[PDB]
Amino acid sequence: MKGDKIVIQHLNKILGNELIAINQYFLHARMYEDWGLEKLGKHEYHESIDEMKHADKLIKRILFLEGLPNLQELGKLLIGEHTKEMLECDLKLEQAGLPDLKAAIAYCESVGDYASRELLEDILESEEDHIDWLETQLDLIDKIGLENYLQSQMD
Amino acid sequence: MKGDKIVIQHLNKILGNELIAINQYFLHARMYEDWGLEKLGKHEYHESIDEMKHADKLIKRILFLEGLPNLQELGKLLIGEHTKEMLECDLKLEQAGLPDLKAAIAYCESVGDYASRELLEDILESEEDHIDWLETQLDLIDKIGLENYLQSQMD
Amino acid sequence: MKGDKIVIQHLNKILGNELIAINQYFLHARMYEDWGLEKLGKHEYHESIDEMKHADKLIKRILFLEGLPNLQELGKLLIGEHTKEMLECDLKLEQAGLPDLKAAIAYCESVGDYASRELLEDILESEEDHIDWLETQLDLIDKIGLENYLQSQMD
Amino acid sequence: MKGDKIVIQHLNKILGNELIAINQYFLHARMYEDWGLEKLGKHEYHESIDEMKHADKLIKRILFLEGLPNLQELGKLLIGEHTKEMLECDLKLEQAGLPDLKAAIAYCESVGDYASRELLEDILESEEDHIDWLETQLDLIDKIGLENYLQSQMD
Amino acid sequence: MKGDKIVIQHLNKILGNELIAINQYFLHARMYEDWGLEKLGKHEYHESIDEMKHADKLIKRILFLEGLPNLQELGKLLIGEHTKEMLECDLKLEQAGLPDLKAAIAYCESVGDYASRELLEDILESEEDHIDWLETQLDLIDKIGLENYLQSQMD
Amino acid sequence: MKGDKIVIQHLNKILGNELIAINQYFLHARMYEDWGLEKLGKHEYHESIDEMKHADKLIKRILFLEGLPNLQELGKLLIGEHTKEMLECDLKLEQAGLPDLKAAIAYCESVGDYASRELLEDILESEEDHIDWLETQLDLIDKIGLENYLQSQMD
Amino acid sequence: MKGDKIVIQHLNKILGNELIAINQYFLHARMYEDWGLEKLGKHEYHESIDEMKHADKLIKRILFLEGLPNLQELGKLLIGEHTKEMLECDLKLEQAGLPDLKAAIAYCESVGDYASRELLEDILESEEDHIDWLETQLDLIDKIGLENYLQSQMD
Ligand code: HEM
Ligand code: HEM
Ligand code: HEM
Ligand SMILES: [Ba+2]
Ligand SMILES: [Ba+2]
Ligand SMILES: [Fe+2]
Ligand SMILES: [Fe+2]
Ligand SMILES: [Fe+2]
Ligand SMILES: [Fe+2]
Ligand SMILES: [Fe+2]
Ligand SMILES: [Fe+2]
Ligand SMILES: [Fe+2]
Ligand SMILES: [Fe+2]
Ligand SMILES: [Fe+2]
Ligand SMILES: [Fe+2]
Ligand SMILES: [Fe+2]
Ligand SMILES: [Fe+2]
Ligand SMILES: [Fe+2]
Ligand SMILES: [Fe+2]
Ligand SMILES: [Mg+2]
Ligand SMILES: [Mg+2]
Ligand SMILES: [Mg+2]
Ligand SMILES: [Mg+2]
Ligand SMILES: [Mg+2]
Ligand SMILES: [Mg+2]
Ligand SMILES: [Mg+2]
Ligand SMILES: [Mg+2]
Repeated sequence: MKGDKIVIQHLNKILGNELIAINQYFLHARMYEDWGLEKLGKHEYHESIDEMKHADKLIKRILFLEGLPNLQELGKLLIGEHTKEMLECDLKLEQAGLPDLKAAIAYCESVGDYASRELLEDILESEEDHIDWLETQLDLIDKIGLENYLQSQMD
Repeated sequence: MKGDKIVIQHLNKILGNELIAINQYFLHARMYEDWGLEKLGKHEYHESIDEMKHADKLIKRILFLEGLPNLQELGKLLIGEHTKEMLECDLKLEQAGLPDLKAAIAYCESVGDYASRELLEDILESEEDHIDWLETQLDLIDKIGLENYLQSQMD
Repeated sequence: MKGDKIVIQHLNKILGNELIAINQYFLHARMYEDWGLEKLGKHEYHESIDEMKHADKLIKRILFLEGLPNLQELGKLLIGEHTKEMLECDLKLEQAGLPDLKAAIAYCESVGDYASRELLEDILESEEDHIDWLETQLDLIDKIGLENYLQSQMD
Repeated sequence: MKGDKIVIQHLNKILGNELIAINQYFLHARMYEDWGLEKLGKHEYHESIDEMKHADKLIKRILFLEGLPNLQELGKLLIGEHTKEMLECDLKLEQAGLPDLKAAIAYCESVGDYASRELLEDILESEEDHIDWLETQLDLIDKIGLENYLQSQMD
Repeated sequence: MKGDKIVIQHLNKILGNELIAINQYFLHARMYEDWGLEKLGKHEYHESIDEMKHADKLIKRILFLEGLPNLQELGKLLIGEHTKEMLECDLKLEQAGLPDLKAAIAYCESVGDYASRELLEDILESEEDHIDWLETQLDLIDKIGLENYLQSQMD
Repeated sequence: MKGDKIVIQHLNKILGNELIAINQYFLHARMYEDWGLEKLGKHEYHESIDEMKHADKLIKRILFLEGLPNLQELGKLLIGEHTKEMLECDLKLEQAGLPDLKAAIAYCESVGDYASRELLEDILESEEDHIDWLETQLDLIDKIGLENYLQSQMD
Repeated sequence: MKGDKIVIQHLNKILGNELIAINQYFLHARMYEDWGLEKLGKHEYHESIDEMKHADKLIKRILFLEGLPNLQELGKLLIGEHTKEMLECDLKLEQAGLPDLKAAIAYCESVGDYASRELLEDILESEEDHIDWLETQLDLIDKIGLENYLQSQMD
């Protein structure tokens, strides 16, 4: 079914943001794994597998709405050379992306593409959870110390 | 443990080839799914998960050899439009990659990084498998007819 | 137990044909499988295994009758190039051996070697079995057409 | 996938050797069985099935590399008259082919067919395995005597 | 089976390094146990068992090649007095053995002893895992501090 | 807890003897195995493991008594060339270590180190069972003949 | 059965020491528990129970030897006020009773009361494991710090 062009452009933009997350979180996940921070590694890993599920959902919707997914563009990954920075970089990434989600939800309501809106609402919820988890880690580092925080991420 | 700089470069080159296959195969997978070719989609989908595992393997090896993974470059993507073309694009891509796998296996051999060579031999063996399956599909199309072939990919 | 010289001669002769069937059917089975025709592959494979059990039986009986098995000579194999032909070559081999069995069974009767006859008797039943399936495949090709037939042999 | 011509020639040579093993070990196994040496017949029988597995693997690789199997030619066949000689002939056959596998591995390596090398790599480790058991049986005969060795092979 | 003379030497060179590893890790393991560092002790132990298995594989190989294993010469152990030093001695030990392994592997290639090579590749692959773990432990000590690292090493 | 200087000395003396048994018995075990004497190989193997467990106990006792385990010094191994000689070598080794054990037990008694004495008593009993087993095998050889004894040690 | 007057005396002496351990360890155990150091409280508790079982054995041996168990006299308990002091108090207590046990074992030996000696040996071993545990905790405190040690003793 021919969907709304602008909706598809919005959907293709969010898709591109998830691609960034996918790659970034997977790299950080292995960087933790490689450092002995197994706990952190697993969480970063699962976050990665979720962005993959998110991208997948958008891909399917874009295809249904008869448009062509953009799996070609890859944005600026924000890596990070150590835990505190990697946490920040990930939070940063999750935030620069919230505005897009909300704008597109707003646009979907205006044109009456409610089904695409529901899809975006769900993705939005997951993003607010990951941000909650990130702010939490960062705060924890402040309360117990980096050495303590890292010690507790080993197993 | 710092590894050979040229080995790490070869590793990163191959990582890039794989990243492309991941994206390409996942899009082709969801496209077949969107068209009703359930069988074809499922297979393409699994090929996608494998390329992802191969990527994860190279990343982990690179990280151990103390180099930086490049999950930032994303080369061209041979998209399909229709089935026969998608099979051809996929095969063509697994083939443009072989020369690279073999160049690196030989290089690793000359520098005595046997563990890296083994990693590459497994990935190699797995690729000659995909090419095998792919060729078979193209030959089947010409033996039974595209219409019959598509009919067989539905359930 | 010393066996009738001519009987062992017949026994060694049929054993020869069986060794040809083995190799020929095994080659067609991998050819079918290489082409993605799994259905033909399995059946050919099994009939190959069957021929192997026939040969084993001939070898044991010959050895008991105190003669030397001839597993050295290998007759000309009839390797087909395409399904329709491969099916016909297998039928020809099966019918060029029927003469032989019947002649050998008749011989055992006239010389009192009833045990050997019972052994050939059962190989004979099994051989007309392969022929029945083979003829049926060729007729099936004529009714539904080669393309549909091959489509049926894929999974 | 068009494979290397010389590689295909090597594969066909290794195949002709195995086809001989298969037949030789099968006749010795049935001979042992016939003589009442169960334990010995059972082992030859498995080696027999093992050579069959190697040939199957060589065949599959050849068809994939788009070459033409060579079942048709059956090389010489060393048949022993008694246990001691049957053990030696079997040992001579393995050791006569070992060089063939080593030359093939070197060739595959030189032309970049690492998959074929690994495939042969495994058949080589298995052929050295058969040899060790053969050497041992001969050595066991010298330490305990022929009559004792045979009595131990009855069950 | 007569093995290459120089290959046997290489195998014994390596067997000699493993014997050293066996003794050093076992002692270190029981020292950690004796201090209440159960986690570290348990891990040192398994690495000690691994080296024992490697030694076993080497011995078996040497015997098959008809050489005489050398369990008489035992080189200089590197005993530590405290955790950090012990970690460093294991690391040093492991790093002094890699060049030997790689040299042996390259020689087996040149003489065509591929089975021995495959054996040495596996051991090599395992030695790198241990080295990775060791390095990681040392980095963990700096990131979180010795007091924390050791506390995490208690049962 | 600080131990007696002389006690620790005796313990190391006995540990030095047990390290010789470990290597000798393990090598003899793999030699029987290579020769096809599974029964015998299996028994040597366990006696080898047994000595490993003994050494482990000595190691622990020593660290607890605050002494330094000596794994560095390795005495001369008595390796055989044929079964009868290999049995006499193990036996001779066991007999040489018998007086050292009783001397240590005696000393431990004279200084009130009953726990160390207890440990030593249990090891002494184990060593005495091994000696019985070795003496028995040598008698069996005399009663039934080397040929028969060796035939019995196969499966 | 009438026992030796002096043996019964030694037994009561050791029973007198064990009754002190019982009370001290039980009190220390409940003090750790009240402070929230479950791990530590649990260990003290079992050592307390252990001493109770020891006293029980001494009681029985004594009645059998026809002597009167002395439960009336209770020596001075060494109660601590903080963990480090509590560990040093238990340790000091164990060290004070070590010479009494060896003295008794010695006497039992000199009069042929081997059964009493046997019992005393087993208790001596248990007391020696406790001493090892206490020495270990004190070393751990030195290596990781009181803060960390105490954090580890919570859950
Ligand atoms: C184009 C972007 C991608 C998409 C749409 C995608 C999608 C998926 C999906 C749908 C799954 C299965 C999830 C499940 O079973 O719940 C998956 C798994 C996985 N992906 Fe990706 N992925 C992408 C990129 C990547 C990349 C770049 C890597 C590696 C660097 C990667 C590594 C993995 C791994 C390791 C798994 C787990 C496989 C397993 O179950 O063993 N993916 N992905
Ligand atoms: C000299 C002629 C041969 C004889 C007498 C023979 C005999 C046998 C027998 C008795 C079995 C076991 C069947 C069962 O119990 O299911 C067997 C299995 C088999 N044979 Fe042969 N065979 C011969 C030649 C070959 C050849 C030329 C090939 C081709 C590579 C081959 C491939 C196989 C395979 C793949 C199996 C299956 C083994 C398994 O079940 O794991 N054979 N053969
Ligand atoms: C240097 C002194 C050694 C000590 C203290 C020692 C100690 C041990 C211990 C405690 C075990 C575990 C036993 C059990 O599970 O009950 C073991 C297993 C073993 N050891 Fe040793 N060992 C020593 C030397 C050796 C040597 C020189 C070899 C020869 C290659 C060897 C080969 C083995 C093998 C093959 C196992 C069995 C591993 C398994 O399959 O679990 N050990 N050793
Ligand atoms: Ba802490
Ligand atoms: Ba149809
Ligand atoms: Fe997302
Ligand atoms: Fe997210
Ligand atoms: Fe791949
Ligand atoms: Fe692939
Ligand atoms: Fe047949
Ligand atoms: Fe047939
Ligand atoms: Fe083979
Ligand atoms: Fe073989
Ligand atoms: Fe090792
Ligand atoms: Fe190692
Ligand atoms: Fe021992
Ligand atoms: Fe012993
Ligand atoms: Fe007690
Ligand atoms: Fe106690
Ligand atoms: Mg549609
Ligand atoms: Mg690292
Ligand atoms: Mg007979
Ligand atoms: Mg093909
Ligand atoms: Mg041998
Ligand atoms: Mg030092
Ligand atoms: Mg201590
Ligand atoms: Mg009474």
